[PDB]
Amino acid sequence: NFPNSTNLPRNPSMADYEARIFTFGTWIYSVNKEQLARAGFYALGEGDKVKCFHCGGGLTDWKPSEDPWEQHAKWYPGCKYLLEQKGQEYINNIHLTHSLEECLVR
Ligand SMILES: C[C@H]([NH3+])C(=O)Nc1cccc(N)n1
Ligand SMILES: [Zn+2]
Repeated sequence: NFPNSTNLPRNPSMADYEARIFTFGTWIYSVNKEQLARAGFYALGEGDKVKCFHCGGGLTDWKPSEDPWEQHAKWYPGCKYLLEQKGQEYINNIHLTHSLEECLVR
């Protein structure tokens, strides 16, 4: 499934922060649910799997140190919600950062 790069959300029923929050229920996982919901994510109810309401990009297997906005930018860099909320520049920073990580341990 291709990532949505238009300015229109793939899932408008999940456009509201409050709607996204409800999807998690009791959350046992390593990354905080309010932080996930703030970065556009809602829970699928499949382990720690979340999906962005806008781009539809899915993410599983979250580690405790990992930041929702950073992962959002890393895997779904065409997301227009990400662009609106964080700005190109934050986005490029993240990309430069992860590319330089994926070079200094090699
Ligand atoms: C959040 C985790 N570190 C991660 O990168 N997860 C990921 C990446 C790409 C696809 C899917 N499903 N999950
Ligand atoms: Zn997105």
